[PDB]
Amino acid sequence: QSMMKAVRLESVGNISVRNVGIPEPGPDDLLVKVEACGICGTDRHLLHGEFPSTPPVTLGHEFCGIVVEAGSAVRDIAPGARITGDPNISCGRCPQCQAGRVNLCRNLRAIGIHRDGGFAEYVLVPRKQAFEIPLTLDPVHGAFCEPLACCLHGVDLSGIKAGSTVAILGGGVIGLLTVQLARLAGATTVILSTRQATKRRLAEEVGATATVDPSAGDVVEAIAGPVGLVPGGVDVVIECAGVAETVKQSTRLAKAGGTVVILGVLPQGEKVEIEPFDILFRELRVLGSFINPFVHRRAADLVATGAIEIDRMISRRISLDEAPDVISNPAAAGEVKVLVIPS
Ligand SMILES: [Cl-]
Ligand SMILES: [Zn+2]
Repeated sequence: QSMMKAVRLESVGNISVRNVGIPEPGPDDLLVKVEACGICGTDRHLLHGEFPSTPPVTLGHEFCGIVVEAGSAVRDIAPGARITGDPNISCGRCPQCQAGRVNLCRNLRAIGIHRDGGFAEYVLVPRKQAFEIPLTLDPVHGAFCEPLACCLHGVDLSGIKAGSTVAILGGGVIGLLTVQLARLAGATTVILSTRQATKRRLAEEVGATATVDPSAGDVVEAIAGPVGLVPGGVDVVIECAGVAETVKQSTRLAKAGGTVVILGVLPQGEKVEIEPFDILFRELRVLGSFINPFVHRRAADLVATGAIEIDRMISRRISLDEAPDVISNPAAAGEVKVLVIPS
């Protein structure tokens, strides 16, 4: 019996590396030897039971790798191909799916959450979830397709286009990837707000036209105020931090007729005040953005053509053995994206 290492969430709070069997693909599965799998903030929430999962389960939903076996019914992608996985499996039979809102599937199952995922030497990927990418690519770049796709969906919803002005709240990987996508989509002012000096510097290396530090003063005044960067406000505000203060400020950062996108996850049940008078009289849009419907191929293409800076987003590369400790502890100060490299 051939074995592999895998980072298993045994039950809420209980995570460790175990030896498990190398899985055997069903007729429509690919078996993929993982080249890299990113750690997400969602993985820490999964560990602590703050998002639901189906333990015992191998975590990891931001992965790419080389196909080593194809199921009998797969004629399309052969061993040797590189793929990135879309972890989100929609059912195709519920009212959300039948209306094309596959991200809102009522029966959604996610690789790395309800099914064994990418923090392992090998992972099963149903054919429909596999997106081929070039073999000439850096082996780890494919791991960014999922987070890029989530950000690209948010940028699509925002209406960013040539000449837009944009404020991005939060200096995590989501904020930084959204800086890059804002510029690619045509925004000519892209401002990132974060208290972390290291993240402001990185934002400017990857396309931010300016950055602001919320410690130095009121961000609403610094951006949208009379002597701010963009007096009267920006076209588009994308809240990426999932923090109450910045969700609250987002509408006041937007110009009249502007758009706020809620891309960051604030804790369930937590409440924030809006002013309905202002939303109406300044004709604002407030839009939720959820995961990656119909954007994984575009994201994979952007990675394939080198349109996005990926290397600067990688703060650390770790082994499977190191993953449980990194996931069990809070994100480090200079952490952008940690990649788990199974070998
Ligand atoms: Cl962020
Ligand atoms: Zn469905």
